[PDB]
Amino acid sequence: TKLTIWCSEKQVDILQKLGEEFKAKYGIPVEVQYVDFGSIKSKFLTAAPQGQGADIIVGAHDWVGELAVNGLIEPIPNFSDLKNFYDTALKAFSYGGKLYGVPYAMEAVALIYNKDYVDSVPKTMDELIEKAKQIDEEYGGEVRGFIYDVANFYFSAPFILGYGGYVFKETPQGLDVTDIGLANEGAVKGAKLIKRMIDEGVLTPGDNYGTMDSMFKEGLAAMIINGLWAIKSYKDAGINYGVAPIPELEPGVPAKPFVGVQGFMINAKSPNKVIAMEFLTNFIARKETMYKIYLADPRLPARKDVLELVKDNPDVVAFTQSASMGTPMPNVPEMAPVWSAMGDALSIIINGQASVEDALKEAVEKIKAQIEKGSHHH
Ligand SMILES: OC[C@H]1O[C@H](O[C@H]2[C@H](O)[C@@H](O)[C@@H](O[C@H]3[C@H](O)[C@@H](O)[C@@H](O[C@H]4[C@H](O)[C@@H](O)[C@@H](O)O[C@@H]4CO)O[C@@H]3CO)O[C@@H]2CO)[C@H](O)[C@@H](O)[C@@H]1O
Repeated sequence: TKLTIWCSEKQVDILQKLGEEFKAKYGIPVEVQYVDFGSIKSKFLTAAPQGQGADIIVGAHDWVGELAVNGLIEPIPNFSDLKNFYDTALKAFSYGGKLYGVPYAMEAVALIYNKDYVDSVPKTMDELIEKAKQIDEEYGGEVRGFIYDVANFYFSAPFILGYGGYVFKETPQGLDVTDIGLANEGAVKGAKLIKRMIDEGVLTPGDNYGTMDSMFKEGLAAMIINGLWAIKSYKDAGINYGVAPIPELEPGVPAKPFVGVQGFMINAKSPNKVIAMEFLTNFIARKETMYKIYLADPRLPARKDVLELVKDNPDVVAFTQSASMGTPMPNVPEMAPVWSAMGDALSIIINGQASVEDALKEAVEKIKAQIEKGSHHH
């Protein structure tokens, strides 16, 4: 009789502290295990059917459909505190008419900049590119003017979607997963802006999340694209940072980031589901508990009465502005192959191995082929 939780490095300390509180009040020990974020879903897909998955996992709402149709996460029954959560957060964790998690936070990326190098936020992507090149020259390559995880579709989406790409078409009958918008004229235009930044040398093909995040924390990157999950580490590193929406792609044409929702899901195969349900609906979901989570992991709260406490914080203001321009990630099982296909296309594009139009058409054909083959069933 023990509850086990898998989560990323950002939640481990606070969830272990809250787990000791739950042990004091209910008598049940809680063990929190770090698992790298990019492996949680894959490890759970192989472990849970074997009886070796955690009771509770913490992660992003795009996973919900794939996990639900494979029978691996438990629906959450209605409970009266749900009226206090934002509908956008509850819809993101809903699939097939059922709620499949308790959300704790919403998030989007934004432009994060180091005020020691950036005095005026660029208003357009053209101005950002010019400012990055000036920094690159001024400090002789010791400081990067602009860097981000370029070949990760999650981080490059604001440019693709902003110009009119889309993942699946919205219809009155739901998402049409045969109508994929990732190689339309808008997607091409957004992918060409990415290529232009490579060609002009402000990004490189080797740029990745770890080097971005490390360089910013060391004071050697002026401008990055990242989310609220990183800001505490940058405050703790003593960086004098600011946050703004991603600059418009052209005048009057905004970037359009994904919106994500982070949340708690229960393993349907757990022998401890009954206690896991109490933990989530009668302890984690409470206003006081959700505010403690915010203090340790300061993303946008999913409960309105907690957001109300922190709504004046300038980081909350800026990231709310970014998220307001965004679109929630789809959560249908068919999202699963999209990330790999688009990551491969972006790698090809930035390495000059194919034209933008060709690389995106190949990506869409590969996604269609995976959907047709039922790759999302395990
Ligand atoms: O096939 C490639 C990979 O595809 C899938 O990964 C997706 C995720 O499912 C998406 O949710 C998204 O991931 C974002 C994530 O939403 C966002 O929060 C952020 O993640 C933070 C994390 O919240 C934080 O706690 C800490 O751990 O830092 C993470 C950032 O390093 O950024 C993620 C993007 O990197 O997009 C990815 C695709 O990149 C699939 O689940 C994977 O298993 C698969 O490998």
